Amino acid sequence: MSRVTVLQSQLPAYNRLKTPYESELIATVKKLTTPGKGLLAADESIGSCTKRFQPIGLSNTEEHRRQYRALMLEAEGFEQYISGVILHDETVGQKASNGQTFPEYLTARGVVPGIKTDMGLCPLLEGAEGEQMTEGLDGYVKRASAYYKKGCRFCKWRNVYKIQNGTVSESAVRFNAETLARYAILSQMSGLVPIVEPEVMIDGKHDIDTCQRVSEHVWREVVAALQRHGVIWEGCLLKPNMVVPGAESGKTAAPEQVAHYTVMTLARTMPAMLPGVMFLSGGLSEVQASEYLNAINNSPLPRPYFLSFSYARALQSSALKAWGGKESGLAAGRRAFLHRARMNSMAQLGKYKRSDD
Amino acid sequence: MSRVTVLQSQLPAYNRLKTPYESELIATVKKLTTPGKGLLAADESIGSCTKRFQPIGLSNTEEHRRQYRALMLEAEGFEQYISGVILHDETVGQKASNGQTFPEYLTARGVVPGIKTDMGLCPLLEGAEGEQMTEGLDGYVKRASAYYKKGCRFCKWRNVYKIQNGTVSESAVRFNAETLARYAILSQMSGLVPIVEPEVMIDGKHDIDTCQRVSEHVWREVVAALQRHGVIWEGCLLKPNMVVPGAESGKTAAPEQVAHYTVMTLARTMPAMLPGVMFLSGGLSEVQASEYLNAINNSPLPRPYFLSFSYARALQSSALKAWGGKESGLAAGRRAFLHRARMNSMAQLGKYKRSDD
Amino acid sequence: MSRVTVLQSQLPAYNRLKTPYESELIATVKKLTTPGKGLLAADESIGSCTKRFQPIGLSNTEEHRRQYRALMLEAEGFEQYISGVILHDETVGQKASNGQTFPEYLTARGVVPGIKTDMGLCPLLEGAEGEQMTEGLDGYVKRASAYYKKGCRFCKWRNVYKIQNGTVSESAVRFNAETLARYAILSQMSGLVPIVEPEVMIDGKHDIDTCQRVSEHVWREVVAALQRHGVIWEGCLLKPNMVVPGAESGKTAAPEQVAHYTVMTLARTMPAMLPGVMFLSGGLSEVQASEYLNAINNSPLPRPYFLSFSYARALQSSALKAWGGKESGLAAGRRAFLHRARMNSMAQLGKYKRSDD
Amino acid sequence: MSRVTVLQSQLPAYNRLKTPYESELIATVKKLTTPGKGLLAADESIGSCTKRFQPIGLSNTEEHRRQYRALMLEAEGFEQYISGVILHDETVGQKASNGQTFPEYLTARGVVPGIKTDMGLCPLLEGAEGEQMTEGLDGYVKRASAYYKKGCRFCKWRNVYKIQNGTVSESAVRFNAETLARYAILSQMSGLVPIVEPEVMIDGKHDIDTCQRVSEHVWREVVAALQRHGVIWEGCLLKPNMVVPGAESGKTAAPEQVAHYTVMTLARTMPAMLPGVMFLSGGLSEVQASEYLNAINNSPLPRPYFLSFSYARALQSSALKAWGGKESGLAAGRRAFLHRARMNSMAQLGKYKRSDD
Repeated sequence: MSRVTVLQSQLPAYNRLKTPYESELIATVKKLTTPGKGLLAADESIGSCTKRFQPIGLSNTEEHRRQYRALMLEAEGFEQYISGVILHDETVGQKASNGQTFPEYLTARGVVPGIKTDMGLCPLLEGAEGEQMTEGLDGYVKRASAYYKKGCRFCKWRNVYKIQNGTVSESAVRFNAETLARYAILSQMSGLVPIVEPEVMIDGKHDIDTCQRVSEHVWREVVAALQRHGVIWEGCLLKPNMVVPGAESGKTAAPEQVAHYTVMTLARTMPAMLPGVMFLSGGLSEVQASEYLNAINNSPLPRPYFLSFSYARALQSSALKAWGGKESGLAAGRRAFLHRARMNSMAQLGKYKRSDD
Repeated sequence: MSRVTVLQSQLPAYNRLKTPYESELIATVKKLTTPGKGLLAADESIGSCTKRFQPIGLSNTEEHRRQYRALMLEAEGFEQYISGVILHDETVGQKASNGQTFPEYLTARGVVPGIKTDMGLCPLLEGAEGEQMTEGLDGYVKRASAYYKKGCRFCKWRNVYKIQNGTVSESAVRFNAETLARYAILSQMSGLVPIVEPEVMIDGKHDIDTCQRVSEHVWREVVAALQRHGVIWEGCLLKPNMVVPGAESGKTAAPEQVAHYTVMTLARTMPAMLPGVMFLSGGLSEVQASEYLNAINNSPLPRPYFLSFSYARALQSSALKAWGGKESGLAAGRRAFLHRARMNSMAQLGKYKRSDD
Repeated sequence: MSRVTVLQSQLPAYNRLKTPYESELIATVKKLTTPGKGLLAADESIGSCTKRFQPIGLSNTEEHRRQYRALMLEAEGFEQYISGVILHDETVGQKASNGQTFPEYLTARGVVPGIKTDMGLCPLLEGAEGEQMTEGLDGYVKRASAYYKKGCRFCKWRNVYKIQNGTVSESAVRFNAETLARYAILSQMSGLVPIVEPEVMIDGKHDIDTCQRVSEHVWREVVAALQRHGVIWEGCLLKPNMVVPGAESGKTAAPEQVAHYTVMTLARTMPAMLPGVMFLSGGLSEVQASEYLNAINNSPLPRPYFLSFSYARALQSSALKAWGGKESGLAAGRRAFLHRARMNSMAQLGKYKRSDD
Repeated sequence: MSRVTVLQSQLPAYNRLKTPYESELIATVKKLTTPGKGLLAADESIGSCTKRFQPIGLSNTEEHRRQYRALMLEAEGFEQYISGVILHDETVGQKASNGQTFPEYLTARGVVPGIKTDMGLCPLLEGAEGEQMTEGLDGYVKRASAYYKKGCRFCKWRNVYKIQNGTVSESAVRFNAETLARYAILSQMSGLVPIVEPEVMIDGKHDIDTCQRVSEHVWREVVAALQRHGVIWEGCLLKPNMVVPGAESGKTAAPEQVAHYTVMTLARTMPAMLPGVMFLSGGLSEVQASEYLNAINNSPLPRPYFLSFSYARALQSSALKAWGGKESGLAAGRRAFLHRARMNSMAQLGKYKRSDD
């Protein structure tokens, strides 16, 4: 019958995000998916450093926090293995030894500066007890734009899912998926490549199968929400958990099993265009983190995306102990740091050898 | 096959919100749905008062803002027609002439104190140009809880939808519905009866039919999201636009047409349990606002919910002019205010007579 | 940016079903919602009559099936209490004693002829064991159009939901909702008022609360799918189960409890425009059926729709026994039939008195 | 709070289809994804042969239909290039020259026998004029099981989408996606590998960009529905249209552009586990079909799935003309058939040379 002239942008089929940063976002994703490189996640909260530093009797202060980060960021040669670093908000404004801001410093070393833009976990208040949402969308663009102006080119936002009794509430599944998808859009509009982090927590007694089933359900909805919001696929990354048995389940999965379940889960849910998957390491030992990624990278299952790491403790633990919080500890700390980074770089290439650890 | 023991709260069918404030929320809804009463919407932004006050040469200051509100809130006898007032955040902390906070003052007069808890409109960044989302969910509970502690018992949050070319994007429809539904839950968990405001804007050249079609589509999704979030139906209110021709469409609908289209649209979308519908008046003249509500209240269509008003300018315009911003103007301003309030009180009872205006 | 001219029918907001039968469907709904009247459900399968007739030693034959129906349909004066009858496909083509087809006969008596258009239950093959879908959408219009040509003006389609362990699968919830919603559209396009039957089965040991929770979840999705398909609300009816304790739960709910839970559940889910709710009686005794509907009709909860009955066994049981399958039994059978029909007619008016049974 | 024991099958995360045919379906997919092989689509309706045969003055009869098919199916050596054939229902029951049923015959030649199980296109009756749904789910399993018993191991079902004014209705997008997803499940439960065909039609004046945008939107929803129904990803295939300019748009896309847009669209929507994509050729010339697939197979974009053909006219046109419907024409017809099949086999390997045509 009747015809009406509308904006094409009002049509469901024409909803892909329109951002003038498109091409630079893709260029950043190419940098972030450089073979044999991965990301250093150095976005730990101020708060967390208190516990972190106790073992090394380092007081949790702003300057000592800068020194902890500089331990890794000014470790000469890390660039060979790290393509970008997810910075904490505080660190963005900190200076390296030469006076440059960390973002300036990294960039000049060819490393992309990134920033954790989420505002933390809060009770979901829907769903099951212990479920949590993530805050930070309010005023997002203003924040992201100032980060961009400071040299950041990518960001990270984490939502969690807690397996309890073998399942998670649909409330969580949907709502957290929606939060991730909106964050990805606002990031892209702000000139930041969004790394979308839907972490199914390792916590619990559940088995690998449960972890598999829950991850596939959770991630499929994250994808469904990202398609609903029209994300630029070519310009985003995923940082999921690997599929492993629960922390207290009593069992440890062999590398090949982990690879099998992980790669399978991803392929079942992620669109083939997804450029890269940078795994989180939570709850894994420094060495498993590397062994697991290596096996992932030897999997015969479909995996068109770059598979690599985005690790925190798995790159830092040994380093911090050797460093011990002292200037005199830099060298040793840095050797441990570089070692881990190399092991993971090999792991990304599927050439890791446990003999090297 | 296999059986597993779960939390009932992990089951889709058991998702209704669980809040210890349930009974008080229902009690507040009973107060808010008192026959022949409606709400005064006094939640105008600070900013807005600048333009508001220009005509009366009243400087936009904090004290003059308090005086503008006190013009209405301390008008003796308004309680006969107003069951609650939606306060602006600033006003919540302001004192009436007797030293009591406005919330204290209203309560003692038997009027429920309410608060606009949204954080304003922002570009949607999905969908069509000119579409907007609403911010404020971050830190919502902390804010709502402090309002509750100050005597507030209900809140208001407004999302808008802009008809362009006869339609609105699905992006808007879904996302704004989701925002409204989450806000309603958090409100309820915070002990505030949420008034859910999905305003299809009057702006444009569209006709009554288009307004009808868009409102029904928009509101149906708001309902769908509220069911998804498990709202306590018995404890919320709607504040929709009436279904009328567009502001610039060149046509004016008669009261009965407006009633027909409005009541029809609601009944088609709103669950019968919805306790009350407090209409917004945007773009209507003070007198149409009353005439339209009266006709609504004479409609032969189904309408189990209480149908009343939540007006701002439609209750205030005459008052402000008569008041003129001067102490000496109180009396006159208050008579105009009381008049409007009475006309709308009659309109809620379906006994309004234009002869009285 | 770019503008494009489209069919308005391609716009999400303009999706309400467009049928030239609109006005006649509404006229049929007005007939079907006549105060103090309800529907006789006489759509039992051929198969079922075998068991049905065993007690009365009546052989299950086509002619005896015609006689069973004629027992009720030619009972003079039933029209005072029955506004329409849901016929079985076979009966549509059967003749009353005067040579007229049943549809012709009913119409001339002012009773609307209806037809069960579903094709029966089948394993869902998704979801949990024992869940079932409903077939019959293929070739639907051709069938419905021939029924319309034969004098039918309304139809019935039943989907079931089986509570097991306190829940039903989302697979069932969605899929059956989709089936109901599509059937309603095709019916309307075919000039038949669709009665949408989402029966949460009485079967099991579950309690009234579980029945409540499951019904609300199931029905909310039926509504969500009907809105998605653009149904003409003004032109459809619901035939739900009442909310009662499970058949084997060991408990019997009092009439007022049943009314409370039932009316509440409906109001929470059904749009206020829904014209009528004609309850199914499955598993209730002839007398509870009447007592329950009466209480429903005295409920103080919101219920803008006409609340009445669509009963089968609850109108027939006594009748069939008195009839005993013999011509000589007509009189007695008809008195029992008329009695039940009157009791339910009173029940619709909320004036049923158990003293009368 | 409370715990309840349920069937794991009642949990959203445990919804993957459970079929005893799982392993054989995967084995069939391995056969169907043999390097350098593709499918011959010989599922043309009886009706269609009338027009098909006019040019060759062959009467449309059952026997001449058998002869048309036998032209290709008994062409010695086609097996080198064809891994399976999608048969028409009639052909399933036809015999090759040696007395074996076609399915028997193909199997013995190592070619998988398949069957088109959809029941045809019908007006959608929702959405925009000219939109169509696909029938055939009713009694699906009974039909599919008898096909399986006759030697079929895979099936095909086609739904279409018509670009009009640059878009398609959400009604179509959702409903057709739902139909495809349900068909895939029932197929799998019936021991048939389902080839899911969501054809965005070439028809119209739209450009390549529009085709891109619509295909991505349409296919993303097909994926979303398949995940909702729990399909066995490892056991299904896609048969989409390539992304090209509209038939009447006046423009012809070069092979590399087609490859770029096509592979991009798929990767953006299809899960990496999807085993294979067998393109439809509708509206392409025999030679473009081959050139386009070849370029597809040289694309540098991500494409973990096997990319090949499922062609009808693109494999048959030359053959039918040379055959001319005469026994004496077999030889020539078969050489043309074999030629095309070889060209496409090369195209699958990305080694097609136009010089060979």
